[PDB]
Amino acid sequence: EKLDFKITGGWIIDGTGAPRRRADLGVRDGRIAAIGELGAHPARHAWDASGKIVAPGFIDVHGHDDLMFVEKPDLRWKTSQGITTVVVGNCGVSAAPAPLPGNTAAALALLGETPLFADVPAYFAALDAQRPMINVAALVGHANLRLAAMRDPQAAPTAAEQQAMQDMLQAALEAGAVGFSTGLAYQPGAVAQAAELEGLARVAAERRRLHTSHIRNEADGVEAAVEEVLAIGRGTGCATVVSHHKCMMPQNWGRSRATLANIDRAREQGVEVALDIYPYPGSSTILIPERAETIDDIRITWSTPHPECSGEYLADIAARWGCDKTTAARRLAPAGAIYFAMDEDEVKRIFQHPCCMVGSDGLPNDARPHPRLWGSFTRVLGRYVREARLMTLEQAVARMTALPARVFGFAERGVLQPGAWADVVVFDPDTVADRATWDEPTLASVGIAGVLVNGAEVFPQPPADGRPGQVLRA
Ligand SMILES: CP(=O)(O)N[C@H](CCC(=O)O)C(=O)O
Ligand SMILES: [Zn+2]
Ligand SMILES: [Zn+2]
Repeated sequence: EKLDFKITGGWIIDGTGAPRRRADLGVRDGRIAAIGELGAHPARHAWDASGKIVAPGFIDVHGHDDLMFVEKPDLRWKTSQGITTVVVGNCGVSAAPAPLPGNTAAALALLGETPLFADVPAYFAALDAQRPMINVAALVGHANLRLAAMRDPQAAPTAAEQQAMQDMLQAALEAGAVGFSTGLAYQPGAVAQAAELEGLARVAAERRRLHTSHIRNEADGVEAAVEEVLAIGRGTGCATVVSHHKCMMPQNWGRSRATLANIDRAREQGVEVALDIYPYPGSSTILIPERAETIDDIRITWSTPHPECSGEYLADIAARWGCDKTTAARRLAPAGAIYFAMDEDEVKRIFQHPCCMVGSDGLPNDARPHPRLWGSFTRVLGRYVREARLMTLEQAVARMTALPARVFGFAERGVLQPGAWADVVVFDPDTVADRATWDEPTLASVGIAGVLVNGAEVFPQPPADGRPGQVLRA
């Protein structure tokens, strides 16, 4: 039978870590039909990958694009960097379930202004009706759970409220969620104690689902914070992921030696533990006034009362207004910012850990976003692999494909093998690179030649109508 698509003349890096090999790839009915010599095989569509690498589409394990499938459906910031699948609902905040009327959280604003969904089934129904550009897997946020179950989300939960959150989690998992996420460094999640988190972890563990976590503190208390979530995994057996692992502030640079060692002790004991990073020494989230006097070069990404301040340094704003930086930050609220507080050499060492995946952590709603939104994966390929030689291209591709699929349980994805879904990316290994900078954070990558999602082209030319992305129901 005629192939729907064929990619010939290139070198395949299938995600297994095996050395690249010269071979063609054929696609039929959304899946990889064959791999080998297809030069003379008839195909409806054909791509010449001569001089390029043909690999599995990249899986962004740390997305916050929950509401973008309806707000900004193009998802060009993903496809332009080779991403074919994204895991949303991270750091305790997700599209569903909806908070109780009146209950809110600063971190939720980062997802966008679209009213949140009632529950996971409602969210997935919306995605089924308006198919996403790329595949979407979803985690349920602990913040959402607390905001949906507690009339006072700043209190300790009653036995009934704890059970309510567990029941909501169970429902979400039955609906297809891949697990739940926590944002322990943010309200209301920070209020949670071990019993509350372990209770939710037991529900996920029972169904072989995940607990991805933005730990309690990533600065002075980073080691204890890692220990806290590892203790949960150890005691419940729940597969765990340490989100955007890092060490903030000069006095904490180098502590990854200790945190990674603890992570190793945990996985040696049988607990499934992984982590992810974005390739930059600056973080980005809501503007936190308490940081105004401890971190220099805080750059505003957005501000509701002062939208003219996006892209400006807090110090320059405060100087102009004639007030101290803390006062200026309070006047900018609600707002978001970028914090340059990590050691890039350490970021690289963390990425080298065998269980580290790539998570862009892009904030698509930001007026002047952190460039990781558009350049994370290509920065890894161009700067971490080609420029720094932190690992081979074959190893890096595995971290972006097969590893994520294994950690999140995505059957028939993350690898180029017959029968698997045809999520494919074709790129030039010598030119692939990010172009997004701190000043111009939305510049598209170079070196990405084409991207297929379930066998359909999404890059460089997006589909005219219905998009190829699928909801990855666990
Ligand atoms: C929305 P988020 O929780 O994924 N952003 C974190 C903030 C880390 C920090 O500065 O506390 C980051 O950029 O790593
Ligand atoms: Zn986070
Ligand atoms: Zn996040």
